[PDB]
Amino acid sequence: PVRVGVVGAGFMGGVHAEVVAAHPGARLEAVHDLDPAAARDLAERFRAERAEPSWADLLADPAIDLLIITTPNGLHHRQAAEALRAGKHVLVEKPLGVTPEQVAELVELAGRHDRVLAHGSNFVHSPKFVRARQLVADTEAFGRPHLVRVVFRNSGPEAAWAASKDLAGGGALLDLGCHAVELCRWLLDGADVESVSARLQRVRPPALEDQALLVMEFADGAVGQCDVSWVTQGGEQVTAEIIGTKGRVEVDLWTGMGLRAYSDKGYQDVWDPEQGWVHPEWEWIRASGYYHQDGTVIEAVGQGIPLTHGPAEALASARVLATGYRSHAEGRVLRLSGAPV
Amino acid sequence: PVRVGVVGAGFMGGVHAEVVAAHPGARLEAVHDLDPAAARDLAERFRAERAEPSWADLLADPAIDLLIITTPNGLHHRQAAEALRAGKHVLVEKPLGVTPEQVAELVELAGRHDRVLAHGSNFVHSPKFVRARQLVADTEAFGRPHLVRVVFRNSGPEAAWAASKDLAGGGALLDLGCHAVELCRWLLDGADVESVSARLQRVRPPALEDQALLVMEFADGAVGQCDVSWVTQGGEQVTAEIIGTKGRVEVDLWTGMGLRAYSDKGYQDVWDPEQGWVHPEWEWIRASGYYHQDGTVIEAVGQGIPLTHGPAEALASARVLATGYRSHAEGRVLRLSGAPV
Amino acid sequence: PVRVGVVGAGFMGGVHAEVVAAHPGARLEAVHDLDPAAARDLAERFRAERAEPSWADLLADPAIDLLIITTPNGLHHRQAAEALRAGKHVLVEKPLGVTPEQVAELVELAGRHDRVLAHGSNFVHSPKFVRARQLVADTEAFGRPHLVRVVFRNSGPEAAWAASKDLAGGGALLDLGCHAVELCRWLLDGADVESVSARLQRVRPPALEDQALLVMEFADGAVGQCDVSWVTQGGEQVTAEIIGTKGRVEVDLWTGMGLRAYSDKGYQDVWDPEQGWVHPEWEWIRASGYYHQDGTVIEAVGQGIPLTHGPAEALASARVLATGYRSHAEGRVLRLSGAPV
Amino acid sequence: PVRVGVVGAGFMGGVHAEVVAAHPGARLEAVHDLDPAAARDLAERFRAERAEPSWADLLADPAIDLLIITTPNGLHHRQAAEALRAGKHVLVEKPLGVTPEQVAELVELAGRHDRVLAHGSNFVHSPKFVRARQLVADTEAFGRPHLVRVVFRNSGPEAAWAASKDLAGGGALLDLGCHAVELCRWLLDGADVESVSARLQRVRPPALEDQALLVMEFADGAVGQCDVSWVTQGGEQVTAEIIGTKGRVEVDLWTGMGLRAYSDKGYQDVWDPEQGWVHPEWEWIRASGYYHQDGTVIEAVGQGIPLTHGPAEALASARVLATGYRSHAEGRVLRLSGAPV
Ligand SMILES: NC(=O)c1ccc[n+]([C@@H]2O[C@H](COP(=O)([O-])OP(=O)(O)OC[C@H]3O[C@@H](n4cnc5c(N)ncnc54)[C@H](O)[C@@H]3O)[C@@H](O)[C@H]2O)c1
Ligand SMILES: NC(=O)c1ccc[n+]([C@@H]2O[C@H](COP(=O)([O-])OP(=O)(O)OC[C@H]3O[C@@H](n4cnc5c(N)ncnc54)[C@H](O)[C@@H]3O)[C@@H](O)[C@H]2O)c1
Ligand SMILES: NC(=O)c1ccc[n+]([C@@H]2O[C@H](COP(=O)([O-])OP(=O)(O)OC[C@H]3O[C@@H](n4cnc5c(N)ncnc54)[C@H](O)[C@@H]3O)[C@@H](O)[C@H]2O)c1
Ligand SMILES: NC(=O)c1ccc[n+]([C@@H]2O[C@H](COP(=O)([O-])OP(=O)(O)OC[C@H]3O[C@@H](n4cnc5c(N)ncnc54)[C@H](O)[C@@H]3O)[C@@H](O)[C@H]2O)c1
Repeated sequence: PVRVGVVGAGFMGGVHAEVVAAHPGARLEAVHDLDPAAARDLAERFRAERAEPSWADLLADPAIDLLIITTPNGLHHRQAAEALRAGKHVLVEKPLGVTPEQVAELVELAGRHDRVLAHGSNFVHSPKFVRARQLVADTEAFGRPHLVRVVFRNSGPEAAWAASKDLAGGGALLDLGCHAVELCRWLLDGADVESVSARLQRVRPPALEDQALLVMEFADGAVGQCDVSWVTQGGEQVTAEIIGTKGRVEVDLWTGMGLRAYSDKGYQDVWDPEQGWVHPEWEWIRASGYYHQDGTVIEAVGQGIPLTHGPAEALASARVLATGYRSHAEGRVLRLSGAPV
Repeated sequence: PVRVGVVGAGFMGGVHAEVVAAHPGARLEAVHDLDPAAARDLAERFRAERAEPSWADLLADPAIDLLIITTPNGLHHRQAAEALRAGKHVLVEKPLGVTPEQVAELVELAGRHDRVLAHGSNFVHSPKFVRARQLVADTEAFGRPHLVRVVFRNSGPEAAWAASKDLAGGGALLDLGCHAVELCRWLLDGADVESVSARLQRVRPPALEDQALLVMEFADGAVGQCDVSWVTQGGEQVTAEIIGTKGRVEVDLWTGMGLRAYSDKGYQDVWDPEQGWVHPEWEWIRASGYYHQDGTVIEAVGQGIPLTHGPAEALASARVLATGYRSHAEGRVLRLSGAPV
Repeated sequence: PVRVGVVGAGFMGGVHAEVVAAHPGARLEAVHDLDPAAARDLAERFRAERAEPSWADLLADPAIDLLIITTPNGLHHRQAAEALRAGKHVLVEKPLGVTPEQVAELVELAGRHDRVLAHGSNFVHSPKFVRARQLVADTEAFGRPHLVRVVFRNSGPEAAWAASKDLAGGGALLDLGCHAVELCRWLLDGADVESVSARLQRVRPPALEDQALLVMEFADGAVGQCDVSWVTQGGEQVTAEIIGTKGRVEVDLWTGMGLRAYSDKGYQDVWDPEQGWVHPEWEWIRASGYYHQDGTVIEAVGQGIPLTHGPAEALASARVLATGYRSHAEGRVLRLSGAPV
Repeated sequence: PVRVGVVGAGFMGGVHAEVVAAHPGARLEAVHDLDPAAARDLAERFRAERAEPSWADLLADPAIDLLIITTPNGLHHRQAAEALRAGKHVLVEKPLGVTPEQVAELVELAGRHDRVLAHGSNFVHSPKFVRARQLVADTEAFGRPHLVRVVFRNSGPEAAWAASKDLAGGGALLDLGCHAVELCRWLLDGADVESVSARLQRVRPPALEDQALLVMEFADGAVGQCDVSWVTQGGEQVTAEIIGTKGRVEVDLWTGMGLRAYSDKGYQDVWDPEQGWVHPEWEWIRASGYYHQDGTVIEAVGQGIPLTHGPAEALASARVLATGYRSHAEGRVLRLSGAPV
């Protein structure tokens, strides 16, 4: 039985807490957060063994097998490192690291300590995305993939820390792009990136990029687009399309639920938009990959099953983003080495 | 651990076998089928303890706690009765009975033997339908429901037995209407039916009805429509709409998955239509309510938790259908007693 | 050049005025309305020769070739009769008459005076509905039609007169049903109605029906449904579906425009809902059949071309509704003669 | 009455012939084509005054006021020049020119001869796109536009000439991009482009690009994407999305018609895909902008009304594409001058 501690009790701490609570092969042992009231809140919502106000004490506890790190991005590196060094397995919310060396160093460290290190690329475990990838891999029907596009848009992060280079490590390209990139590669069966191009925008007044377009050229000839935004109203969008020589497939997470509803007021449990026509959500957490992701990690820690999607894939997406940032600066298409095509 | 035997190893035996095999609180003990090779095959797909070629022996086994009956409708009454008399809990695939007296007799019987009797109204446990119901019950946003419509259409049953009055008990009105009716009433919080009206059609040449419309007048003033068909091409449809004084809720099961795909050929894993634009499916079993339904039954047997949706609800739908059949024959709107409004 | 006068300057007077103004083969000569300020308004918006405050004077004018009657339903009979007797051709907004004898009498009268009498069954001239009918008539692809359903729903008429039996002649069944029925028959190439069944509802507090379901059985075996409502929020709905032995076709007028838009505020020229996700409209008038309808009438008056869709079709739909009203009262399925099937 | 000659009697000659034949303010005088049987055939479909086998004779005819040039792109420059020099007004199908100097030279020329020169940017006159633009220009609802994306994809041109650099002038970027670019700029009220970035692909084996992405940075801060493909199956796509600080607008031409249909066979009048679920089309020519475009040109020639959208706009799009081609070659983001940002 896999004994889990959740580091950081904000939005994603809550998502992971729910999943763990529900997983028969695991137990929610601890909730930690710099703000101890937020940790208590959550230990209670999900019947965690305790709320741990102390980081040192959390790491020292020999009962905890696995930590899930859902703190701001700037902190991932330091805490994942500390947690591995304390002998705990770690799942870190994306971005696993704010730079490729940070990621490389964590992967290296996990090995030293013979630990499972996983990252929060949930959409790659989303049952509907998994299905989508099967269909593109159906060569008779689909042919050779030549285009993949992933769109991730919302009205921006609300936590202050996401506004700071020091705390967030990056703007919308890192927050959302990391996922879009990870998905583009995964959808094409781990395609090798040969070049990267990107432009960034600051749409909102004063600074981190709110909107970005990143484009990858892959070995097989295909091209991948990542279009992400902090600055799009009317509801979170997560979509993808893959186009081949013979087929197409299209995936829609938040408006592909099969539910529409209308009211003047707003419906009790329907985030946003509240009013008029909305697309209520059902099993959002499952649909998004979290149950499956966490289950994989739990099965990995519990019975040394290898991860289907490992932190090497985080290193690749980090290199892509780093190269994307540099491409924007220089106004050029670059190879992963930083060199101008 | 709830020890389960699956009676009838066709299509739905397989669906239920899967769900049981995955449920940590249950074990798939036996698979029975008049055709023993079909039972062997399924015991193997899903690692059942054994294939039981004998019905008497199955009933006599004190190891089996619960039977799931997935045989043709004509056989439900007799086998559920026999199984209850042998002291086994029973989940019967809908229609629970081919007439209201058949249903009544089974409910009575289960009480006599202090047994859990459940029926296969899966859509009522479908997470997206559950969500839909919450929204209609949100009186501030939705207001008073005045119209509910459920549509169930396909290109007709593939098994020969579905062509026979003795084996099927009925045509499309019983095969599909049962579900549509059950949903209408459940979506309106168990609304009482005061009248019923129906017309049936025989679209295909020679006989059981292959298309039907049934309309219910409810106590609170609302009207429910059930539109079902065996004779609709281009893919199974299951949709629902609820309309209130203030709101609307629309639900779409088979084309509310958020996946579209196109090929000339057809995609290896995609039932039908095969070619051109299709709407592939993800977790169809979960989406349809089966994991949740069966979980409720397993929790009901395992720790005497009352069923959220019991066989009383099957008696009501049976009365509605019986009344529907009679209404068509007489050309009139009827009360549940058979009397002409 | 066809010289036109528009009787009644409310909503539909405005629609017809626009169409006429734009038609190269016609001229907008006069606008009449009991309220002369409303007539002046409209003569001005669309550059009509004059506003005519007097009905007697309007009828007497030898310049006017054609009147378009867009007054409340109770008045159609009397004014169409007066206008025909004055030698003017007439297009009457639906319902052409509030009863079948009223319709029969007008058709008879038009003949006496050798006049073109047309009615406002615009959707039957809607280019997208026309296309839909071609596809159903494509026997190789579609097969034999066995089901047709037309849905017409909105949040109800806003003019007071629509609340009065004397002024409106009927509730939602007559206001909306007339169209739905007309469309069902037309979509199936003028199918003969063998029976009719209907239930009506009063959803809003005190009285005319706000919501109705009417069902037709046709000669060829097909069944038609008309589902109409004054009591549906979130935006006017006009949809249709036809299902055959081999095909299906689905038609969507107001959310089949290919435009979505989102705002908090509301967008200047986007009726309703105003706020959140909306489906703006483009060329609504054309899309709805009015340009084509009126053009047919103009071509009929201008160069004695026969009408593609005549006022005989209004007599049939009147008989259907009359029989629908009676069916509801008696609780039975009826033949067009009033006789109980 | 504006007397028109249609140069080139292929697909688009036919589209334009139809529109002209229907326009009360114009007459279809002549059809010319190097292939005189193709010209005869079209003169007949649409009741043209004559088929003109000779180009010199066509230009010399003082009866012809306006030529519509629907020949392959390579020929536009030479024939528009010759036609202007002969004193004829000209509408040239896009691309107006195969390079900016070609376009510039034509604009210059038309001024010299006091002639109306228009180009075939039809989507810019598409009523549904016009509507879309109003909505984005609704600053209260929409805010400041920061992203515009136009997608144009199909399975590639069917005429042989489109395979040749000399005859086509270019691949998919010029054939489709021209329209996508033109739309991006028009949707943002004629926005000034400050930089351009592009990658091209050759998906099909041996050469002209069959897929492209082009990205524009505009003066006001906004970013435009043009995604075009010759190598996308399952049906022509033409879509657009505009995103602002407060709103979004989405437009869909070919699957925003509100018609769906299904058959096994294929429906007699439904291009492609033929089989399974399709999206039949209604008034495709109107919906695409051609009636309105040609009407503007006819009103411009007939009564010297300035064009709402002139050939200056074609020079801008040409500069963008030229810059796009160069950007791909150099691997860099460029200014319109060719200089590296
Ligand atoms: N998978 C996804 O789709 C997704 C979605 C949103 C966010 N995220 C990622 O998840 C992580 C957390 O995001 P979130 O939106 O829940 O943020 P949040 O602001 O809602 O939660 C963060 C919490 O951590 C706390 N915290 C701050 N410093 C800390 C410290 N030193 N030790 C412990 N706790 C500390 C804060 O008080 C806050 O309660 C981020 O890395 C982000 O990139 C992922
Ligand atoms: N709720 C739903 O979603 C849903 C969907 C489909 C079917 N069903 C229901 O499930 C039931 C079975 O449907 P199916 O599609 O699986 O039929 P099927 O043809 O696939 O399977 C029937 C099986 O039962 C076996 N069988 C027949 N008579 C038997 C007997 N007397 N004893 C033991 N085994 C016997 C057959 O050999 C066959 O293997 C039906 O009652 C149907 O109404 C429900
Ligand atoms: N085709 C459609 O889809 C559609 C839609 C709405 C209404 N209609 C029909 O069109 C007709 C008019 O509907 P509307 O919504 O414009 O109503 P409206 O109330 O907007 O307009 C009616 C106008 O006629 C005037 N009027 C009243 N008595 C009159 C008289 N004796 N002489 C002249 N004018 C008089 C009123 O002052 C008002 O200005 C109705 O018959 C209705 O059934 C059709
Ligand atoms: N705006 C749009 O929506 C759109 C759509 C499709 C095509 N187009 C454009 O329209 C133009 C024609 O396209 P199409 O698809 O009709 O090509 P097509 O193959 O259908 O027609 C070309 C015709 O021109 C004739 N022709 C060739 N050379 C000629 C010459 N030198 N003089 C006279 N006639 C000649 C050919 O015999 C043929 O009949 C192209 O420039 C293309 O870019 C525009």
